[PDB]
Amino acid sequence: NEPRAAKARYDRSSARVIVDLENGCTFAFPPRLAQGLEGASDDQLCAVEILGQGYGLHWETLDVDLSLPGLMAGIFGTKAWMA
Amino acid sequence: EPRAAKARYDRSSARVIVDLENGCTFAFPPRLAQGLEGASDDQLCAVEILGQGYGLHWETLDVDLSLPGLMAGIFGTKAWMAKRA
Repeated sequence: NEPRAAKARYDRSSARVIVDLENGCTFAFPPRLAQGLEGASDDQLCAVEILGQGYGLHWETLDVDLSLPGLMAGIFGTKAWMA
Repeated sequence: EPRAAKARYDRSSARVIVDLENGCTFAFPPRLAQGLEGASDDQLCAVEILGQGYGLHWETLDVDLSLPGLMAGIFGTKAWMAKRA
């Protein structure tokens, strides 16, 4: 019953992480709104992978894991962080 | 919460692109939504934002969709989804 990431990439042109959902929808976010991705280089941002069934966005080397539902709910970090 | 700042139909990709007020972007193919299955490109362009900004509205067609619902993967009433055998 949930949207699930089929593909994920970092678009350098638009400076966005574009997630293609499995139901035909798309979600994009500027990575420097997300806790963990601050000061990540373009090269580092490209490493994005899909994990969970398809509910998590993962960066192995950076050791960052973002909740796709959280991101789409508007949650990009901890209360403390979102300030 | 996320809220629609701008909404438009992109004929090229046949999607409704929604610019969220928090900086993100959500795109959904509107013909998968209840009440828009048969609308024309022309008709789809009439999209408007209503509610503080949680609803997409089409005046003439008299269709109202929920942004959070659409982002949750909900495109219509369960009764409607079921009427697709």
